[PDB]
Amino acid sequence: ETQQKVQDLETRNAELEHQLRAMERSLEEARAERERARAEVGRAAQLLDVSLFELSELREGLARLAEAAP
Amino acid sequence: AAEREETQQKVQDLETRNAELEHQLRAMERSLEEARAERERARAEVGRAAQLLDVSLFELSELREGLARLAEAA
Amino acid sequence: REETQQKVQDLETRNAELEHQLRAMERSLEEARAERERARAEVGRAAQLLDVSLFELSELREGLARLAEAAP
Amino acid sequence: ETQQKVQDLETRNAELEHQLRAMERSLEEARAERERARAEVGRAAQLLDVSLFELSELREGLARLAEAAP
Repeated sequence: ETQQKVQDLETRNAELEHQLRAMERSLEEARAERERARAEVGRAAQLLDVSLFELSELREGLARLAEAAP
Repeated sequence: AAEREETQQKVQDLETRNAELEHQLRAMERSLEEARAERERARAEVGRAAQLLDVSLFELSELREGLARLAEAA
Repeated sequence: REETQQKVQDLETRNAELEHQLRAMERSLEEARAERERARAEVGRAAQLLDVSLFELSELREGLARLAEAAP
Repeated sequence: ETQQKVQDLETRNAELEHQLRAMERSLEEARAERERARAEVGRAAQLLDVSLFELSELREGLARLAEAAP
């Protein structure tokens, strides 16, 4: 019955090891979701980047028009 | 009299084809004036809209950049 | 008696001038209207393009909105 | 044999405990981070909502003086 103490700790362990394997899966999921979201964000930035440049050429267009003479 | 008659005519004629040619200009000119007028407006209007757009786009790049920082953040 | 045969060959001159000035002016006004029509069309093309670009930005917007709400 | 299998687990366990309160913590960090990132994202959407509407008016403005034939 301190071959019992032993028994008890062989079980604390297994459950500490069962729990930790629960947290690893949970962490791994968070990192995954994070990557996938950050990338969706970078995709918006890239899109925006391109489409803002075109919006500028358009602005420059209008300005040339406004300041032409006679 | 005999025909000096018929060129004091040829003046008063030319006098009214003139008078006329004048009344037509003072109408062309007024029409030019409303072209120039209208143009000047319309162009100012466009320029104002461009200038507005610029402010609105520079604001949009601060934003691309922010989103960019967010995506890249480690 | 020739005394105003000057005022004829005279008006022969300030008329052919006014004719020239008028068909000029009339030519100015024509290319005024042409410029106008071209400039407006350029403005309409810009507007059209803008709108297509705005419609695109709204989908982008809804996207980001969706990502914000997205609760996992 | 025994006094020693217990000596082993007193640490091996007491170690696994810290290495769990660790994850638990690094996962609370992960979550606090997701909510802060999605909020920034939502703020972008919102800025963007308001600034698009103004862009449309600019637009309609432009359309108006293209059709302004009279």
